[PDB]
Amino acid sequence: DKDVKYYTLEEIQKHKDSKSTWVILHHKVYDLTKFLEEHPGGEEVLREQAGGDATENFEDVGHSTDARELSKTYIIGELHPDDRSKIAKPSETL
Repeated sequence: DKDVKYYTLEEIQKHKDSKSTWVILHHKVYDLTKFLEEHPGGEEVLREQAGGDATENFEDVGHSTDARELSKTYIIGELHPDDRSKIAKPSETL
């Protein structure tokens, strides 16, 4: 009973205060404003992203016992297709 709600890039970037913010993860939006105070133990959560090539080290371990990735119960919607390079030309993609 849920529908993916796409959010423009201006709305995902406008949220840059310090706590209430979201994070992209392979074409997707993660409203993790509560994740900051939901699992106190992993620092890479909403932190590992200084490079800017691909969010792969967003989370490894530190949940229950062998959780693959908590990234799933904190998503709000997906990324608008108007920004996804797949309409006129590829440019970034090849």
